[PDB]
Amino acid sequence: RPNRLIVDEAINEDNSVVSLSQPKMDELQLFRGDTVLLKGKKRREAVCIVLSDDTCSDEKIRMNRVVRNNLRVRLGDVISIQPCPDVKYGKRIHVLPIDDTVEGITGNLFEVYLKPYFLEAYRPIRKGDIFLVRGGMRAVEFKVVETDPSPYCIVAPDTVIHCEGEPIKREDEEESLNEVGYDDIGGCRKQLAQIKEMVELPLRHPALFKAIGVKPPRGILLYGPPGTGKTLIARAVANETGAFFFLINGPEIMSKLAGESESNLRKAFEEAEKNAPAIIFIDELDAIAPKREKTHGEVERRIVSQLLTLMDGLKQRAHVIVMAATNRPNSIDPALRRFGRFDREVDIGIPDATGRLEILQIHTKNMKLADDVDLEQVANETHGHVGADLAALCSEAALQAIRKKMDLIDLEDETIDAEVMNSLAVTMDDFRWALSQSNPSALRETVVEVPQVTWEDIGGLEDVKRELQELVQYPVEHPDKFLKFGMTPSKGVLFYGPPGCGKTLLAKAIANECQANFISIKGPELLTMWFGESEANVREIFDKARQAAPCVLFFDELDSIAKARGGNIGDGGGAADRVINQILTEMDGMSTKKNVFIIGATNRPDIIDPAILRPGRLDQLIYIPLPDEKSRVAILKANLRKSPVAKDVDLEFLAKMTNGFSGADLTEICQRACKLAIRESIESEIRRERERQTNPSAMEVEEDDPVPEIRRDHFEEAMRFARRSVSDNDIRKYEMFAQTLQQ
Amino acid sequence: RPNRLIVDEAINEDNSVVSLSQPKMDELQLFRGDTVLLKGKKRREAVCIVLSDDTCSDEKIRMNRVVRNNLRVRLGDVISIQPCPDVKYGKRIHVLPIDDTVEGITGNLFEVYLKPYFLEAYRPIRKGDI
Ligand SMILES: Nc1ncnc2c1ncn2[C@@H]1O[C@H](COP(=O)(O)OP(=O)(O)O)[C@@H](O)[C@H]1O
Ligand SMILES: Nc1ncnc2c1ncn2[C@@H]1O[C@H](COP(=O)(O)OP(=O)(O)O)[C@@H](O)[C@H]1O
Repeated sequence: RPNRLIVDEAINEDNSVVSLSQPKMDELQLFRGDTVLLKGKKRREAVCIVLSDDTCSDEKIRMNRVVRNNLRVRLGDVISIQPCPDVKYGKRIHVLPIDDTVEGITGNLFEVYLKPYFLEAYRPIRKGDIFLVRGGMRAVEFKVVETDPSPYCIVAPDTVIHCEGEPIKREDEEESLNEVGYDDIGGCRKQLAQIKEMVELPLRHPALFKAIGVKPPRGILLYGPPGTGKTLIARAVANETGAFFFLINGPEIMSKLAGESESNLRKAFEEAEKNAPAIIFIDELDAIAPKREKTHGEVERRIVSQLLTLMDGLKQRAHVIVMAATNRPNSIDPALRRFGRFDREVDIGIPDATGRLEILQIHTKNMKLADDVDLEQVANETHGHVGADLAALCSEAALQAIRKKMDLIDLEDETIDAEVMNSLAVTMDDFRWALSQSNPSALRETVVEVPQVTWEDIGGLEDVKRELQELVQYPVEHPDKFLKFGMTPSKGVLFYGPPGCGKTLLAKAIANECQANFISIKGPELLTMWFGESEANVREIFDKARQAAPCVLFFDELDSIAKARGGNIGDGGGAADRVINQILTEMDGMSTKKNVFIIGATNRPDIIDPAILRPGRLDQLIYIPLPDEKSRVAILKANLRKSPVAKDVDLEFLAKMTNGFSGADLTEICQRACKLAIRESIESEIRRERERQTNPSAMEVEEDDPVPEIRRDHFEEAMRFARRSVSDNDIRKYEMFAQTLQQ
Repeated sequence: RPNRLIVDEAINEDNSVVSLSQPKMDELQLFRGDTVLLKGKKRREAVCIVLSDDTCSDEKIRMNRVVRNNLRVRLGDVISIQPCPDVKYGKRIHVLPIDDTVEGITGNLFEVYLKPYFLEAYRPIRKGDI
């Protein structure tokens, strides 16, 4: 490609001149005084006059700073140059000065600057061009916004110009089409990777894709909670690849006037057809295309059918990609899912802890933070937040810093503007306040994320860990052996044992080891979904588990069904069987292709419905015994991290003494010890408090407060309240059931 | 300039009271009951009587609504305060009610309103105020 050209410094200072080398000049067949089109980054064009220069190298183009600013490039970049012999002479232009160039001028710009520069100049101009004018003592900056014809015109003696108007701002707010590259997205690595994978080819290289003869995608759905940054993803992709991003808003299209709404939508599609590889973004799709039964009037049906027709009318045409955003996948009319229409579904989920840290790191860029910010805990204590909430949090933190500072009787002379932000910072207290006065918007949304509990957190249980890593790790890492040998891997494991032995810890540990998502369905929700809603909820939870593979779906307190079934009511039995039967039907519909692992946990195995325990469904049964000896020491050490452990004492004898104790009792003892220590510390502090009030000026020197003396005596007093969580007969029942299992 | 102060909401609802902190009185040698001269925006002017109050901050001045509208300033702005000891007892006063406040009274306003309000008050006034 003999069009790519690296940039270089220019010799002459004229605005509309670039120096070209003779070999390229003859190669490209250019002549003196001609006009060419210069294309740079961020979709910027430029018109110039080609000039010859032997000094400039072939690979380098000599060009000045004004054109570099106009094209938004820098030294060492690449700019393509194309001949432009079809330039049309202009007839009228509009020129306006920038805001920060006419301070205290108060004169007519037509004769002082415009007339000397534009006489016999023949300088072509284009929209968006920023150029500098040198005159008496100030460098006047001018902006050309209107021309005829547009955007190509040439200054001629028989032309009329006008410079009457208010001094326009620098670039107003036109930062979106220059900003929001890939540097402005955090915590969306996989989704962004998929979008880049499946969109780069149809937008970057259309000719090759046409030549191949393969159908491109024609629709992509981005569904997620509001404020997670979907339109920002679309804007970033369109602005990066290079296209004609053309946004359509839902509500504005809806209520235009009576029956003329579809005319605007058709005009939008027609405009996008004519104007090169472009991306059409439809926002709030559910607002215009809800479910068919939901619609009551007739205009809505007309709008939906018009959208469907215009979608099916995209056969070949050009390289147009349609992207839509919606809140809930089932809220869209199911007719908008056939092949040819929206078919590819991408899920933008709530950010996780690392995602929250990345978002916070991105946003806190203009602010000059103090040397006390440790955003790790600030991120990890904000579960249930989206991007917009974090942006609002940063804004409120800055405003609260202003509040704690104030313009102290500072007369607002506009002089105190730059030292406002360049004197201040942020401290923990501001962010803690903002967190306190915050309104999370996620709350009740199922969280999909890799848990952080490792094998070290649990203690002992070597055989059970071995069995789980056997049943989970091998089929995913060495599937070739299973395929060649011809076996079906197991699909479910059921944990049964006395309560509080650490089943969910083990499930989260294996989820962390496998590096797969985790979804927890607790007992209360399962019991709730009896009364009505016995089909939907199960449907979307299984669908979400499937689509985000790999994952380890967890069902806790599975016996609660028949536990609530038995009693003085006997009315949830139909609800019980319907819930269990949707569970069973969805479980049998699984396919081995997706690595979806089901784990159920219960503490009363004698009551579970026997239909579950069949091949294909949950089959393997693993028994979790009570911790013993080394397990007790391991769990005591695991609970013994804290910040204030001091040097402390041995833990062996504590494990030796307790016999018939589960994890709940040990955690209870650990909490009791810390409670006693804190009570002692606070009463000592209060003693110091009223002894200072008794004796003023007694402790003018800042004597050290009592240390974290977590003493043996405090532990021995606290754990004195030792409770036996589990009875004894339950162990016999469990062991009898286990012996019944073995034959 | 340690003379100006920022206006603030007050608690005393009398028309001729202001609330200053004791350090302000210590700095400006301000007693209790003296006559102070208040300058504000639009070149408006009024006089008042200084009263002690510890609730307000040192940089903050508390003042009621009638004086605030007299000075043509809103809360959050700045005013200039100084001692004004050259005031002496007046001789004659000419007062006239506003049109859209006396619709349907038709009585001796002197015995009804002015006599109790001006009684044993020693309220300083300046021409043009309301
Ligand atoms: N990396 C990011 N992830 C999610 N949201 C972000 C990110 N960076 C910025 N945002 C926020 O997203 C907002 C724009 O997204 P928005 O228009 O709310 O999407 P939608 O309209 O789909 O909710 C911006 O105001 C910005 O504060
Ligand atoms: N390996 C272990 N052995 C015993 N107890 C543990 C172990 N690991 C963690 N624990 C403690 O036991 C508790 C387990 O509670 P949980 O597993 O939620 O109850 P359940 O066992 O009924 O699901 C946790 O609070 C944890 O601190």
